[PDB]
Amino acid sequence: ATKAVAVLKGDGPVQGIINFEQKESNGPVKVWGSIKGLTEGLHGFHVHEFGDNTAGATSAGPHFNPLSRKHGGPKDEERHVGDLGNVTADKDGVADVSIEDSVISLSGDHAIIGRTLVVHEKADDLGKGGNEESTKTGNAGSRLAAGVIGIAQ
Amino acid sequence: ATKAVAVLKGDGPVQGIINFEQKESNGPVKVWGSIKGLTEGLHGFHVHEFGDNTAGATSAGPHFNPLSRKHGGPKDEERHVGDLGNVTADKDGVADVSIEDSVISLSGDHAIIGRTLVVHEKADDLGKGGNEESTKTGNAGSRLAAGVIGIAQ
Repeated sequence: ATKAVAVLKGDGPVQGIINFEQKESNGPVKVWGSIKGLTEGLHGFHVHEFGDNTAGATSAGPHFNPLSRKHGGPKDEERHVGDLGNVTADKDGVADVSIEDSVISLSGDHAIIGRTLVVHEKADDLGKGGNEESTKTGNAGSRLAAGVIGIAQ
Repeated sequence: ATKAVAVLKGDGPVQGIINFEQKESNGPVKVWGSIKGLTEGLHGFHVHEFGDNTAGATSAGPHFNPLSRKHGGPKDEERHVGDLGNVTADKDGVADVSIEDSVISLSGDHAIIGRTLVVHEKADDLGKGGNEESTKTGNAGSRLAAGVIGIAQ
């Protein structure tokens, strides 16, 4: 029933399109698409609380974390709602995404419609990097590309 | 209060930032901001049903019309939910937007959050254009700039 999409865009080579689908409001959200222009390896993949309020915004903005948990991996009970972990780019810089998440939703309090999907500069350390910043952002670094999550055809 | 924001982006010089605010969930939505890079005169200003599912999309898709009405002006009872009429650009090509609307909402089943705000090539004829396309789109023409309506800080 509920379907959504984010077009990932930035001031750079990184671009992609990520689809969200959730057949029942109690069910998982299937997340699939691909991102190109990435450096080989892992890149943080997070939902941030707000849409851009400026042209050519560089900041990622706060993580989507309505329950005020510490940053973790998507498998962890202790995590932000928006903690979707890492996408993996191949040697050509293409990252094909195919995950399922039961913490994000496309409806209700934890709805990510109207929020921002961001692929990050560096790998998300999943809260296990051993410093204060690890429990906030996973040390994923800067926003390479982002898109507001919108309703999809 | 519910707040939203759309960053209107295009290929040409047309760009803008439009804010939405709704003090009461059954009250009017305040729409304000500014658009620049426009030709002097009236430009169609509509909420469309879907967010882009492609990079560099040139088409504004279907109008957001969940109640299946005919196209009209914002003051008409016969209108789409997304029929916000026209904005007016001065001789410097800048349109100061200051609207209030009681058909659109930022919440509920027919919330515009996650939909696309689009500024169009030419004036909306408000359904009074004298052909079939008039009662569908108001003949406002191509999309000049667009943005997904996201949640605002």
